[PDB]
Amino acid sequence: KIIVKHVTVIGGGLMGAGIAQVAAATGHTVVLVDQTEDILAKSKKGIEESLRKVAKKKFAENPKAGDECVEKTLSTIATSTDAASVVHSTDLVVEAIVENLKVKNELFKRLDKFAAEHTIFASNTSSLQITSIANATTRQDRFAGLHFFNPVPVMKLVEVIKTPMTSQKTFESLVDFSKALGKHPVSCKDTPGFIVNRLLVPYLMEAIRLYERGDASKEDIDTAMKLGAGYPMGPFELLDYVGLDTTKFIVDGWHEMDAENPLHQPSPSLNKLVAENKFGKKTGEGFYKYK
Amino acid sequence: KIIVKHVTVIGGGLMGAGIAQVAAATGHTVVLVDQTEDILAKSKKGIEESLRKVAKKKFAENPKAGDECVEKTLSTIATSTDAASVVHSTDLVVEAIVENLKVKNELFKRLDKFAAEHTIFASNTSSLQITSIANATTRQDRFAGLHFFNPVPVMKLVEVIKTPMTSQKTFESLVDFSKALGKHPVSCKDTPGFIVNRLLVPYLMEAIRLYERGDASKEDIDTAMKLGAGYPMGPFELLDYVGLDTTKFIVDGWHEMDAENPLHQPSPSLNKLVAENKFGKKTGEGFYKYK
Repeated sequence: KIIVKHVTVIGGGLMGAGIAQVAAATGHTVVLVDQTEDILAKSKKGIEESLRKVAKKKFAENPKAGDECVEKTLSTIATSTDAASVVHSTDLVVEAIVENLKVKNELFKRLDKFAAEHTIFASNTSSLQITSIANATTRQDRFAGLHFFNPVPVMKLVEVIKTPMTSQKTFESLVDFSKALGKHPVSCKDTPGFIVNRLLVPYLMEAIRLYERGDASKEDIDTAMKLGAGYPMGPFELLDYVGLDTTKFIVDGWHEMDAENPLHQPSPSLNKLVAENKFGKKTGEGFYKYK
Repeated sequence: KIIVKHVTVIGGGLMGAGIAQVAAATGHTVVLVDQTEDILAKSKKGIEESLRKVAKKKFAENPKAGDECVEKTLSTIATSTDAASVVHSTDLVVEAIVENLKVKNELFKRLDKFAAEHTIFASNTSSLQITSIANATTRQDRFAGLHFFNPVPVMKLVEVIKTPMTSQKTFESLVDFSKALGKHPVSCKDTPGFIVNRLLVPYLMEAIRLYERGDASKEDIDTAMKLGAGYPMGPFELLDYVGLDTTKFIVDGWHEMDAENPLHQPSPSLNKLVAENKFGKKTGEGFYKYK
């Protein structure tokens, strides 16, 4: 077995920054990648703040212990603008960039040329088939899905997605990496939505439709699911939380691939809010208004 | 206004006994009705057992008061095998008997004739349209749905279902009664599944279909929804908890009412388990095995 030690995370966004943070907090050597030195300086800054925040809470009685912790983690996170320049010596590539098939494929097709033989490639995509991306390389046996959830440093789940090509060796290594990250890996075929989103998102849509249909208010629907089902957040609160634009995007993809399917039918209320640029807590307003 | 004080609960079952227990515990006068004295004696005994389990904890420092509290609450619950003789002057009738439109309609058609003028009629049905029972009487303005959740004495939620004929006065009276019960009422029209089941059940079926499709194991699916969505129980753990037969029965109802909708398509796996009488925890086995 080849133990994942060096990880190259591509994408300075919220997801990739958190993936890097957790990988580094658990002793992995990390290289975060994005287009500009400024974008990277900012991403790594978000990580620093997150770490100090977790520090002033873990070592709330010993600031020095906290500084050392933060420092030790932040030091094992390097940054580069061209991933091709570091994958020749990396054990794992975790991609978390724009949800565009062409862009992702161009990325992996090139990295395939630089990455060492044993290097494994994984995408954190929520809206594309892992296979579609794997076939942009001739390393499909070492390519798979590694799907995290926001906030990455907190959510313990990680879906390890195997395509009909991924090798058992690649899978196991990713299962071990997940555990090494302090996460709990689960397995799912390379089908749309995998497990979590496949069961969560359609439900959220139903909540929206029941509301649009006028059967009940958003407030009661949230109250109903929190008190009646024990959910941390009612569906509308959660929609605003995960992003209305993010939600609409995933569902549009499922709808495009299967229009006759009523479960992916667009929502006038969802589309309207996204068109009015009300993405939820991201913009201070979605179904509900925020401070 | 119409302040509910005397309540007639029809159905010695788990739910009915729970409604009776909570109404009595909150200072309402209660009459629990069922078919035989043996049934009643049993149901009332369960209530006492549940009431005592609670007291031993809350009144540990003063067992005297605890016993008094349990006794007071018990004496406030009466029993009868003749609903017609009880409803002559009761304020509210909460029906929680067998999920069968015929039986329910005979009971109400009968009670409508013996009940006082102001008396309100309500059903705790999960598998039937409230309107399909209210018409079995000529008191539709005082007929509505009052949907509770097991364990009734614990679950603070209650859905108040107002049909197109239901009075605003009846609705409000039911809303105040719910608060008087120490519950939190939410409103919803008389549509299948109301709020909670409408959004919960179909999701549970989707988890089953995902598993039957061979996409993931039950174990990973439950882990995914708990760690990934923060749910108290995984979908299969919850199916066993709420009863596989109970679930199947409701889905069959929705399926027959509209065999076109994909969400209500029968599950071969669900049907099999029900067939071989494996309804979940209330049987020691369903998707998982217990004790």
